[PDB]
Amino acid sequence: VVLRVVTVLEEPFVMVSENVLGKPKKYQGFSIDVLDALSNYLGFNYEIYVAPDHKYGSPQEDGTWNGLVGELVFKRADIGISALTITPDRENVVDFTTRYMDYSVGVLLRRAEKTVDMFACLAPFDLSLWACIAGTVLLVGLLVYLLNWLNPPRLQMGSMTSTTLYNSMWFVYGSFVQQGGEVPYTTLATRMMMGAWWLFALIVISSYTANLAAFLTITRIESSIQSLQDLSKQTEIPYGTVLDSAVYEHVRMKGLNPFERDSMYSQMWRMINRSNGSENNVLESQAGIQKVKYGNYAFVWDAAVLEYVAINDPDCSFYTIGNTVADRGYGIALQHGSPYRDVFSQRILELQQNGDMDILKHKWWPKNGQCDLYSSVDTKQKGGALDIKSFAGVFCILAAGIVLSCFIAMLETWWNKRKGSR
Amino acid sequence: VVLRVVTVLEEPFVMVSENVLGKPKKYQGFSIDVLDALSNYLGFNYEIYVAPDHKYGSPQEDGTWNGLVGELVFKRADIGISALTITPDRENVVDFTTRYMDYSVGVLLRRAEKTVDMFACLAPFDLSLWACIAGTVLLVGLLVYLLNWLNPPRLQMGSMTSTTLYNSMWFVYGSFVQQGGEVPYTTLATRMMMGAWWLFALIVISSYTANLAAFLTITRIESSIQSLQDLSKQTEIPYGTVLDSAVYEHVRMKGLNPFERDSMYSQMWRMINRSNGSENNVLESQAGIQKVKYGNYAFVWDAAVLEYVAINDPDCSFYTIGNTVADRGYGIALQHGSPYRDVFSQRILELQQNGDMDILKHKWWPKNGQCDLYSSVDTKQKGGALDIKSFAGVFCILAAGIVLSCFIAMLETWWNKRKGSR
Amino acid sequence: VVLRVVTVLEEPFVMVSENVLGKPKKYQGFSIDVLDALSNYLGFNYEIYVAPDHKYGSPQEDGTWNGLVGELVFKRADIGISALTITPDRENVVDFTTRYMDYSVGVLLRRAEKTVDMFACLAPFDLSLWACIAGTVLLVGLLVYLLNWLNPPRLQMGSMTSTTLYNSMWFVYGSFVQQGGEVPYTTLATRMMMGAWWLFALIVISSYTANLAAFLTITRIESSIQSLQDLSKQTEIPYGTVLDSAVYEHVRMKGLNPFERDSMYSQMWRMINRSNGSENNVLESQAGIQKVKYGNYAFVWDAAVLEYVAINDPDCSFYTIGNTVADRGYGIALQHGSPYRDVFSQRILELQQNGDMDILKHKWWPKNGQCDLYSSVDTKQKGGALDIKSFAGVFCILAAGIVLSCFIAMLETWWNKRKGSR
Amino acid sequence: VVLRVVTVLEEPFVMVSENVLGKPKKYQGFSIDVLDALSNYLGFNYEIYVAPDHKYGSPQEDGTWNGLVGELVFKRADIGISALTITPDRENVVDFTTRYMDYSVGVLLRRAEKTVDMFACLAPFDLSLWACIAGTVLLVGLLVYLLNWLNPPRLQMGSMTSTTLYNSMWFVYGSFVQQGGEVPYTTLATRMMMGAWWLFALIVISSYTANLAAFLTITRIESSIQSLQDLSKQTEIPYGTVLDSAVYEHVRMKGLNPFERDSMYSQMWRMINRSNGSENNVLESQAGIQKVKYGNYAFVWDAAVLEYVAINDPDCSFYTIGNTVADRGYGIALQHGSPYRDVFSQRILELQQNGDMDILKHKWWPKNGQCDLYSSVDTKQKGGALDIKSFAGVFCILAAGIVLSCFIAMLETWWNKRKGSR
Repeated sequence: VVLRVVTVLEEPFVMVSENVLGKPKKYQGFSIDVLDALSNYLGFNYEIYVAPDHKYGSPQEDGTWNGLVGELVFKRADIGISALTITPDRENVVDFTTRYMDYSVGVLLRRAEKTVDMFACLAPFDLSLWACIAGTVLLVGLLVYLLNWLNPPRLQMGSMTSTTLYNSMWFVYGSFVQQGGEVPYTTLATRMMMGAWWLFALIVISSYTANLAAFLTITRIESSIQSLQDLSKQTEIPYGTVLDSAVYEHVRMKGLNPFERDSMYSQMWRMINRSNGSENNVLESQAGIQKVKYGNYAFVWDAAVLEYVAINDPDCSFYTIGNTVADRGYGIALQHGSPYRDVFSQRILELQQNGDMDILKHKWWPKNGQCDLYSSVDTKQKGGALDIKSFAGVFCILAAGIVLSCFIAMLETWWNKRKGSR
Repeated sequence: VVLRVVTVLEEPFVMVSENVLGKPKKYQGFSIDVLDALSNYLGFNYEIYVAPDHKYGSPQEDGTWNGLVGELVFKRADIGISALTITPDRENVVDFTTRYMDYSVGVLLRRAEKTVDMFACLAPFDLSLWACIAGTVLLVGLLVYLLNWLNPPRLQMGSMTSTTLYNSMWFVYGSFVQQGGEVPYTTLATRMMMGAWWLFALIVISSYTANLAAFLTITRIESSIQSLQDLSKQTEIPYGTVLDSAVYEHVRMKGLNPFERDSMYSQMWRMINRSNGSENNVLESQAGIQKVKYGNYAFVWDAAVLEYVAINDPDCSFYTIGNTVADRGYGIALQHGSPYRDVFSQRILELQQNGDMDILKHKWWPKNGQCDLYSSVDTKQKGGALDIKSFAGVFCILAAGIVLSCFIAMLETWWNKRKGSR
Repeated sequence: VVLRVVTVLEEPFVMVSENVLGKPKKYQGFSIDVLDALSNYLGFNYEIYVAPDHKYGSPQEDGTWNGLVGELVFKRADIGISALTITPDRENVVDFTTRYMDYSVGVLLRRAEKTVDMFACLAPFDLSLWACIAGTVLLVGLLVYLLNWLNPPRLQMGSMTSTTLYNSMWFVYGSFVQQGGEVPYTTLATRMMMGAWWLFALIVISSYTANLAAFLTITRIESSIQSLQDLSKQTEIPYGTVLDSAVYEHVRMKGLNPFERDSMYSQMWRMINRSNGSENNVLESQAGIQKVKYGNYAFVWDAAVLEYVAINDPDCSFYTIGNTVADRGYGIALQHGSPYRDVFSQRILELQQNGDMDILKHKWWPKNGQCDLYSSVDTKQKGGALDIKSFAGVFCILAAGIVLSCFIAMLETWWNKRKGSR
Repeated sequence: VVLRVVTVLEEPFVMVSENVLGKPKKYQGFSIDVLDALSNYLGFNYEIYVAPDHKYGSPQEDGTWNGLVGELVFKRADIGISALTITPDRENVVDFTTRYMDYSVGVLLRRAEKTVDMFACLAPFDLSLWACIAGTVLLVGLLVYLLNWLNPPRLQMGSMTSTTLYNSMWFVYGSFVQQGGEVPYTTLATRMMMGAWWLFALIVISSYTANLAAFLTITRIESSIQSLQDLSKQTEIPYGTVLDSAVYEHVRMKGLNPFERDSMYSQMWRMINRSNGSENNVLESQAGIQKVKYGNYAFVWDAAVLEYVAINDPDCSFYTIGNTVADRGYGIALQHGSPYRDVFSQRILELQQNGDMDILKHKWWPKNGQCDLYSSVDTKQKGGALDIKSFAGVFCILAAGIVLSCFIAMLETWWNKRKGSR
């Protein structure tokens, strides 16, 4: 048996890899691997040639088709295999096998260095717990003050050991922060209160040290943006696609429908459509990829392609997010009424369900390698010292207290100049 | 136009909707909704009947086929629709439409919460060790007074600075909790004693801070069960499936793969195969589900079914997880060479392209479900701060000390109402 | 082509798979997989039977051979394949192929090394570092005392605040353990001294807390005892082998040579030979394995067999050591002058260099599984809480200080008979 | 008896040792010692000549064998012995003996300076952050006095009832380092500022303890370069091999064969094959060794050769690592059908199992080498305690304060011997 195959060049599905007299002598790629795995079982010989316009094709105004589909409609080639997308407008004129790989829409994003968070000091306790602690300090100072009046100590006559609220609360704060000398309160009530206060304070400060020790070990390669929803919700990074591409038309026709209400699609179209699409789109996939590599941009394209580029960019400078996608799958096209639809399909099924196809897929999309596709940090950082940019928040907390001491010292003489009441 | 449809009664896909004289008269389901969405465009009415042996079908030893597949091979019906998974042995005897819904092996699990322990401050030391420490405090506080009996310093006569029976405890406590200030001991025996007590206290406090920090830093385990690649690693929960099922055979096939790097399937098989599979497997899906409900068990089945179970459980007690087990999907099957195959595939694709298949799917797997189906907060716990409700034990220890020292009014305010006077 | 194969039953190399009509008609195993990999490429048919005495054989007193080698010498079978070990006295009568897998002598042990230890909290600093710290404390107290002689401050004559050597040393210690009151040193020199001492003290106590936290965090992971030599250095765990086995003779022959560059084999033999071998050894491999499983014992045997037992023990209660061994290997024996020697050796080399043999090897010796084969510890830890057994050392340090306070209170009764006065 | 021997020079297997009339009279090396250990038993003498093209090369495109093999194929010599490695290309045309030594792909590396670093306590904070903290102390100590100048307490002026210029620093420092006693300030602004300072102090000290603990716990993991898996998983040190070598071909085969389900060899190939392999690779083994010795490079070759280099390197500058490798080994090769194959194989096995081969091998790879060649990291325990040599920085920080205060005490002896008063 002899078969003539039409293809379109696209990495990593179909590439030329040897040339003689300027003509392609060898093809390779995942779709070529599928074709060869079919040939080695069914025994057919194949001759591959490249479609002249390098387009998949569209229904012409006369009802014909151009491109690879055209080459099938005119029956100039027997079988067409490439990064086709199974769609019913195409199947209306040519047959398709069962899909051998699921299609998906992905985005390519440049990696970035870890941000310097400003308030690493506040992290160990939830931002409401500090309000609970400050309120507990105040309430314990009030409880100490009422305690000293419900049951009073016995004291030196006229001594300031009859501690006013101000002096009573000072001991509660100072003892909380592990400062100050002997607590002057001798009575069993006040001691029994202060010793449990000391136990609370020491447990709080241990827990602070212990949980700061945990952010200083968790902080690793985990931080990333990992969904289309997030990309559609943020606005700092512009995103787009190739103009008039099937991806463009897909995202458009998803987003324009007002009865579809997953707003991610409409937010994507609302970004893409700006200035007739000229704001965020590019003429070519390579231009988009380079714009991502050397600018603030993200490129929306075939997830399989972008994952292949991210795996085979030697810098690991890109990262990418994956998505579960239906309605589309790569497959093999045939002339309408061709019998091999009922010959290839069962072998494609055997390959998928035996797991044999997983070898051919791994051969081009390796499960592990140099580049961790779903992680985006300065991965060289095992750990580090605390920088001035980092610990800034605590110098701010101090400078705020300093400001409040300057305010009070300045104000106390607007008090002192009240009425002459020295 | 009239077409004869064979079906198999199966959860969501095909279920009864009307009964007369105790017998079913009509059917409903997601597959029924797809069949009607086709019929209302193509205009054909249909007959439906349940296959006489109530199973999808299998090849006989004579090479014929039983079940609904048998009913298609013998041309007893025009069209077959059910949860009929596409497989190559079936495509060798019947023709399949393009797959309209994706297959997936999933698991049903009972919830167990991510909430922090009520008393997480107790964790660093065993409840018996806290008792030993408290007793050691009380011992040192008694010993210090028996030591001070033999060895009085040449104190000033009648000075309040004398080592009273009472303050001896208060110094040993306030020193242990790192707050005591100066200790008025000058003889060698008791400077020795307090110095060794300060060493013991500092070592205890450091070990508390350290093993709280380690108990916090151990936090990774919240991520331990979120996919089959993770469920295949744990061993606390045994998992299994229905015996003689296509799911069991699939687990067997992928587990016996000589070269698959995804050892997940091998670790599944290493548990499922125990005692010829009789240890962990069940004969009924409802038996599996309710064994998970009433005991420590995990049921492995079609994720499409298990998500419906998780949605419709009136207690919302379950959650479910399902990996990207692709390369299979549900399809409508037809007799060899039936011309409706291409027109059906055409319209099924047009339905998926429009998103009409998403709208239909939402009728049976509502995305905005009545209750949570997947999470008990996300991985955020593997990166969270110390919330109020995690610390609450320490506020109870403080509240207990407050309430005790307030109840010291019921000792001392009553008593000093009766000791003569205030 | 038809060839007659003799084998000997041994797991997992050669095993029966069904007692068809009560006879061992069907066979399975690693060497059966090798035999099939040969047969499928070379096309020869084969027949298998089991040697009558289930022994490999020995050179008889008449110069004949019994066992499988006998069955080759008598030309009763064409091929001998088993867990047979290539040796030159065997090669003296039958030819061997290239060895397809390297032999090894290994040891099987139950999991051991309970994680309970008493000086756990003393470990963060090296044993000499505590001597350095206590020396630095003493030297700093001496340097403070000599510093205070060069110039005195504006003291108060005869006041209790005066700083002799004894008070100076006490201030230095109490300020180190963070229990000191106000330091009375006003002079710029002695202030600068105490302030640098305070900075040293904070850095010591922080480093202690940090390294104790690290040791608690990382302990229990690494395990210990993973070498045959060091397992032969100790004697608390008895070890042995099957009497008169090839392992026994091998260890004897190694150990009895005093000119060997390592005494370790003599240290093995001087254990194995005890009570004429009856002290340790066992009659059967299964009896050895059970004696290990239910007693304090270790069994020395074919490492691949012990590894297969450890892998297939459902409890995974054993662990084993993958000792590097040479000079021996498993191979295929043949009648002298058989032409298949070259054909088999050629195909074995092809299978080895291609890596195809590793597919057959991993099928029986899985490189990964639900448990680690080399981890040896009885972990016993899930909560990580500290207990009375572990923290014992610090109560001992306190009890030693208590003892010395008691002895000093007693001692201030012996001088005190004789002081002149108190 | 005489047999002609042919060899290829390769250290340390075969080298020249004497020359007469410009022709090689004697040879030396481990393979020469094996050849002599055979000859002295079998009694045959030999003449050794070097093969004219000095390579093991694969056969010509016409199927004739060049190289050391060709001299056997054409029966030009009787025995071939060299670093010739048994491979399936060769036993098809010549007869191999059992391999007398195992083959192994190894790597040569240069060991580190063992990091004599005193910064172990400087690590938690950046070297500029310590300057910022010191400046912040000096500011707070100056501000406290410029605050106290505005508003004093209602107490006697000109005495310690008002804040002194000097003690302000001593309170701010001693409160920062927790040894502060009781701060004497009682006005609102100064209790406010000291309270904020105590909060800043606690936050700083806790962050120091935490990030020391994180630096210690991120250390005591990441020092693991001890195997080809570790060296291939890392990407910080580049590695390469000699082109046109069986080592490169082996890395190519294991890297491209998809059934090698271990990532190690794939990531080896992905490093070595940079820039068409022209980037990392070399044309000479000496060039590799020198590139390791004088640059950041690792050289992949025969572990026997690299370990011989590591042993003989007079500087002890190298270290070496080698994988547990099989499927190849060095062997003695003979003319096809030569009868001596059996007698040689027998005697080689006798030498191996007697341990005579260990004694011979020790002549060229001595165990008691002049250098430590087997680890890139310390042999300390799995946890690692803090030590004198790591803490030495803090004892230097203390020594600086000692020396400074000892100097100040000797300046003071001018001031009061020069005023005549304190």
